[PDB]
Amino acid sequence: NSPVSVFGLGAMGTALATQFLRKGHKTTVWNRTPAKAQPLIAIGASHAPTIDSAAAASSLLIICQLDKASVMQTLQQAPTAWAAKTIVDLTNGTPAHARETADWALAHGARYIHGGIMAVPFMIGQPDAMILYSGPAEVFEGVKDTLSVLGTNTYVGEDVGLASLHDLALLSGMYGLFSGFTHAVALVQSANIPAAGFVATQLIPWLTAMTQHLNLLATQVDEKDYGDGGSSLDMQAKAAPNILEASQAQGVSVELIQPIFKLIERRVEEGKGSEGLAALVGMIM
Amino acid sequence: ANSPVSVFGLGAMGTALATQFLRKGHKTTVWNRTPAKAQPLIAIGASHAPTIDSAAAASSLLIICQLDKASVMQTLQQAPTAWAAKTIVDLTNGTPAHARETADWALAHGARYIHGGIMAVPFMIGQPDAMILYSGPAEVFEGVKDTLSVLGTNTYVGEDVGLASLHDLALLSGMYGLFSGFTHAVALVQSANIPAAGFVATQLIPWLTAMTQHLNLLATQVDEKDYGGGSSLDMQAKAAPNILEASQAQGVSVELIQPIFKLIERRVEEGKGSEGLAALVGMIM
Ligand SMILES: NC(=O)[C@H]1C=CCN([C@@H]2O[C@H](COP(=O)(O)OP(=O)(O)OC[C@H]3O[C@@H](n4cnc5c(N)ncnc54)[C@H](OP(=O)(O)O)[C@@H]3O)[C@@H](O)[C@H]2O)C1
Repeated sequence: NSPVSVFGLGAMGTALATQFLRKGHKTTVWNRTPAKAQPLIAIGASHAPTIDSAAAASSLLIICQLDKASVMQTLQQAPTAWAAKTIVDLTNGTPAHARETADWALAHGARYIHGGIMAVPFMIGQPDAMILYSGPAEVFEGVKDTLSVLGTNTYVGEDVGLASLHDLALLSGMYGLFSGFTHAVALVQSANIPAAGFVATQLIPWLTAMTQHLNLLATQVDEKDYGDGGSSLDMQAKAAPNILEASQAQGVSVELIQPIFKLIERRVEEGKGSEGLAALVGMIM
Repeated sequence: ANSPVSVFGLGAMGTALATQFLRKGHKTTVWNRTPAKAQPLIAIGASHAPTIDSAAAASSLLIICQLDKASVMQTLQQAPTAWAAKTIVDLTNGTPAHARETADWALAHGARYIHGGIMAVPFMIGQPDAMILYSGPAEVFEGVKDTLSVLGTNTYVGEDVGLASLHDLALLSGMYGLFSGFTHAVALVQSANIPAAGFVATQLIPWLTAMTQHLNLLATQVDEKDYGGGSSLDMQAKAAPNILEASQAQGVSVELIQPIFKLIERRVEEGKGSEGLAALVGMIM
């Protein structure tokens, strides 16, 4: 099957190479440090001794390194190696990082798309694994069938920085969820209530219900029509002080939840207490 | 001809409660400070009480769903002889202390008293995924739980009359985390003119659903006071600058998510970067 090369053999790059081998692709691997190659040599990979050698083995080149700086250090070490190849860069970073990297690649005669892996290394290979892609549509089309070995492809558009924007937005969502878990569990723990049962039987079911409610809020964001949905900001601005006061009586810091309470209060002070929660998005933009 | 009930407060939530009692065949008497809000309920079979006194005299099970504890006290103190030998079920949002203060007054005026927390928005009332928490004397709860089971799934959480409110405010803080995450993520995609609806339905919800299951493992680690490799705080502390920098380039404020990033960084500086997210709970206690 179609050869592939993988540059960077940390946790995610190891899993990517492993899955290409499992599906029968001739897989060439490279890493700054040689030791991380050995688990992949053990299951049939070729270890390339140089960046040049890895680039010559395949026309599809996958880069999965620490950061954009490291990607640039790899590219600049063999600047004639990239011509007429397709580079698929799965290295985490900002939208700007992806645009800057694409500029260099184009100037050196390569084709370039950026991807964001929304998945833990163990999930690689499963349909559960969402991988976002951005950059020129024709470049993606030319390699998507091979890339579909790693997970479910989701192309998100032409601007090569979009996959990173989507990735970082999803991670922001997760950091909010974790903020809520932390505050809720601290409050019950302050009254010597075990965390396990509370989370399994009360917090997860409640978060599941409100996670579905997010589709209503998203519709209201698009329509710029911030109806209350039966839960007005005026009413919420009376429950939030109670959450703060009980937290303080229990000795629990309010640092993780006070920001959104100040937003809710600001909207009431603008005269729009009869709206609902979809109004907050525009306030931080 | 089912067991009579009285409902005090006909805002969005109180309207839904009264509606459900009528739908299930109960003689339902209703009262509101602003009397016009009774008319949609008279239209579906309710009796409108002209006074607090008359609403209290119509039933033995008396439900109050107004705004805050101050409002409940204003209602109680207007007819101090009306409450004797009744069961008051107070579903009005407040702190644990508010529930204890209210119960003291009720007991002194010859009433029985339970406090509850409605974990549902109005349209959810009557469906299986509506959870209502209850606390106070177990025999008082026993006397009315079958009637109350019309609103949702009863969850008794103990005898201290303040416990339902502690549980309620903890679950609400969980939800405000989730909503902080939605708000930041949708602002990021909206800053690049991406519709909220498709992103939320096909990318954000499935991601949040996966990460929600991970919360069981974190809760176990909280109980065992044993945190963690896994996803070490050290790695998380590498995603955060990418999210902050991309937010700044897009003109999106970081006020909703910066707190958790600062907590994480404090734990790394204590020498415990190899621990996991469950360590955060103890830090805010
Ligand atoms: N909606 C949701 O998503 C629910 C989520 C879980 C439960 N949650 C709680 O349940 C109650 C009622 O909420 P609702 O949305 O109905 O509030 P409003 O629509 O603003 O109605 C407030 C009511 O409180 C009364 N209220 C307000 N102040 C008073 C006083 N002082 N005395 C008596 N009654 C009072 C007011 O009477 P009014 O219509 O303004 O005349 C209304 O009947 C409140 O404590 C909420 O925190 C709500």
